[PDB]
Amino acid sequence: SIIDLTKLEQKVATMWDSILTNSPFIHEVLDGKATKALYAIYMTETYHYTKHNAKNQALVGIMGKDLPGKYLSFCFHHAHEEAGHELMALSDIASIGFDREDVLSSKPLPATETLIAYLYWISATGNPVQRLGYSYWAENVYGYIDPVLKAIQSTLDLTPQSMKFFIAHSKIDAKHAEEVNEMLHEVCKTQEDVDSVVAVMENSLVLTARILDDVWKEYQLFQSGASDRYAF
Amino acid sequence: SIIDLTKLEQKVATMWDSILTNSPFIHEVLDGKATKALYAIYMTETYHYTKHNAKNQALVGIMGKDLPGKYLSFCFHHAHEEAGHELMALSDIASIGFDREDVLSSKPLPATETLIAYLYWISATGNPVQRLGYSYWAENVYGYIDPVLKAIQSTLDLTPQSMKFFIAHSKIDAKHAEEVNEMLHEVCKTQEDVDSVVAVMENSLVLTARILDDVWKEYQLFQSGASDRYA
Amino acid sequence: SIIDLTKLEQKVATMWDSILTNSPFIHEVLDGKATKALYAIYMTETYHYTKHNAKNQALVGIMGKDLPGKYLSFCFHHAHEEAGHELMALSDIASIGFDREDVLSSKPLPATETLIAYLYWISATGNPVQRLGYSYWAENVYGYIDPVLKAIQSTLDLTPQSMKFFIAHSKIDAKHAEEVNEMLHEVCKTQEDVDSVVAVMENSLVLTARILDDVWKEYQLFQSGASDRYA
Amino acid sequence: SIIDLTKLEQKVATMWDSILTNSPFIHEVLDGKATKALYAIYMTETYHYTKHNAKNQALVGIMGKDLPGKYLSFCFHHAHEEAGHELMALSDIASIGFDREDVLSSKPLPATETLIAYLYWISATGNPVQRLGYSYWAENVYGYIDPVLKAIQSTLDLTPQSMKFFIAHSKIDAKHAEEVNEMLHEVCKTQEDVDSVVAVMENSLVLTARILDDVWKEYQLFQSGASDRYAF
Repeated sequence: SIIDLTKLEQKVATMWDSILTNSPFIHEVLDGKATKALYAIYMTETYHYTKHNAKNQALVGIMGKDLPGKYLSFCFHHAHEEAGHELMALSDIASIGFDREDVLSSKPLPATETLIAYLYWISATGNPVQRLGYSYWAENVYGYIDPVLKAIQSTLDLTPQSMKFFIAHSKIDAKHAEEVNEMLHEVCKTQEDVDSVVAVMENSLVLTARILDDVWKEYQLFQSGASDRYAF
Repeated sequence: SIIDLTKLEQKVATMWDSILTNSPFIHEVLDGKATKALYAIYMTETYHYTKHNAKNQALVGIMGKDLPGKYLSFCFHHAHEEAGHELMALSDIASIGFDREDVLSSKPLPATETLIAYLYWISATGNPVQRLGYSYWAENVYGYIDPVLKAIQSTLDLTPQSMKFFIAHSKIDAKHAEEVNEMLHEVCKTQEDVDSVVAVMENSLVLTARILDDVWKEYQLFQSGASDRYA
Repeated sequence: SIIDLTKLEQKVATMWDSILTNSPFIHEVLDGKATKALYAIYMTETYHYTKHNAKNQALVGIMGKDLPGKYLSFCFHHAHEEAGHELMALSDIASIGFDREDVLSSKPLPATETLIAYLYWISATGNPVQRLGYSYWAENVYGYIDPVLKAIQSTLDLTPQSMKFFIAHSKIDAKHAEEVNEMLHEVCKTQEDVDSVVAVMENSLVLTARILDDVWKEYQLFQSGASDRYA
Repeated sequence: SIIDLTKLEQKVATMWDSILTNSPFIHEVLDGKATKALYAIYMTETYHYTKHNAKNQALVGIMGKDLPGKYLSFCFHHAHEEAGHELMALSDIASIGFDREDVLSSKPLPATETLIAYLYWISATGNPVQRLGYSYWAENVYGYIDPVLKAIQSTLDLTPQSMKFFIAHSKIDAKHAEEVNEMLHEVCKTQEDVDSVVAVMENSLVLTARILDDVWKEYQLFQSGASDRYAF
């Protein structure tokens, strides 16, 4: 294999370190000061972008030219596996006493809309291998964010029922992680293939981090600033 | 359920009757006059449109707005099930002594390119339910074409190895027909939904029938003055 | 230049000869038997595919990779020139006493939907030069269909007001034919480029001819048992 | 008319104020310390996103459903007017002694790739009116960035020949600005139409500002850090 996954693992570990050290959202949570409203604001944006993942994954298989047989199957298989996953986030929001309808009628925050656009773009154009970079960190993510999830669970005294989105991830994503890694070794033939994977891995994570910044800004404005939300 | 599948079955039966009674290609086969070249020309075009089915099926799931949960799952599941199916046609061509490379480097015939265009268009636009009309006759075809298949097998003395495309996935095909029928009852809520399914069912079959015409024209030119083929 | 437009002109002339000699629609008109209903059914389908021409022309410019500068400009310029042209067909229908709303709420006939699908497909995929084949015959049609137009004008005693679609933009049409020819010499660098232009020219005209067949079938049903229309 | 352009003008003026006050790139220029390399790095990214503008403008006309007649014409007309505009940026780069080929073979910076994705997305989906928001600030832009352009012209002692991209803008964009404003009044029927225009105006400008940040980071790394560039 031409791809060195220890090198990608190293870049991902460096990026999370920065995100967790600099995000006020993450510090607020780890201090033990997360609230229902904060968790909802954040789960709402997760719902918004997650809603498009099956679709943009399937798009690689439609737009990609001369993909290896295994890669075309992979795209449709995983699109099928991801379909509806956003409902788990919407279920978690309902589990903490909020209205599913307020979420369904909401427009995504600008950072989230920006991530959504990026993911369709890199799925519809360029080196068809590149979306695997998103999947690479997206699937081996539980190992870095576990302390943040454990702190939210403690502060809001949540049960696995109000945390289904992150409970699916750490069970059948230890398999999906293995599947992504095997697919990466199969489809990466040149260094240009690897470079495109690294470029998408990096930017998709940079863009996902900006969502935390939008979530935090709207959370602060939430007390007075804007009529954007409903506290019950 | 608002859809009456016996009515759809009746329209399909009427259309096949016409196609089988009027296609010179079909009579040639039934007359016991099929040749390796004829089967290969035909399987090559099947290869060209089948190559796109997984892709246009997945496309309904991407372009359709507010699809029932079961239908979005259905689109991606079925795209996954169809992925690679064209390889079975390629394999049958190889099985009768021809080169897989001459197929891979060939351009589809005009009627085949026309069907491909149509199926992408009805998958990307309009009432998202409509592609199920294509699937309706397509998953339930073997019963009408069985005699044509049996005659090809006899003339060219073929084994199941040279006929994977039409009889490898027979148990799978029976399950897919049931799944399409169940999905049709599920997603058709208004008569406009049903009409869109019927329009696509009809036109996709009309366009598929034009492929037989192109195959026959090029076959007659094949034993003559069109060096478009190799044998 | 690598393209020989006299060769293209010869293939187009051969194809029209066939369409005009075999279409019952064309003979009906030439026999002096056109009616308002017949012209409206036909203009309604013209409206349906013309509605998409600006859009699929613009699409070549968006999907084409590394197009010569002049060709990208050409695609967007011509899309701009074509925008709204379907309104002229709508206007002609209104001019002979029918309701513009019955046209706007109608679904295209299957053959028309098939042409629309094909033109988007060849604009979105393949050799980006190929749509120019459609334009080639389409901008240079009036000379072959002139007698049919003249016969319609006589039977239904039409003025230029009821025939805007075919004779309002005549000076503009002559300039567009020249522009397509110049662009063809400019963008065709290899024989594969030329072949792709010829394939599209041929199939787009074959598919347009199928519209005449659908128009005739529905017209015969119109004075009978298809309440698909209003008169 | 339902849209109040003085309100949009006010939001744009507030955003530029922030961008110009906080961008190290902009301060570096206004101090009189811009260099050929800095101008090239920046013009290269302008080239990258400008290259797609005619295309994403034409896309609104292809994807938009039931657009007013004047709006469909507008989309194709303006796509035609924008076609090739990126060549002016590439011409400016050549005018200061750099190789056009180094630009053509370069991949856009992540912030630029992110803007490109966003613009196609908002052009292919949602309320078809919304891309006019990008055009709104894009066309009435010369009035805020004029001092930055005048400082670059002085430091690098440039003639109108090495500044064709920003010389086209301030002549036939006083017409385009008027055309956008007239089109906005024509196509905005509801407040939801206006809101979509405002949302795109804001995010497209936020995303364009991030390009300045990527340009600056790569410019600093340019002395030692990375082999990404060529100083001649």
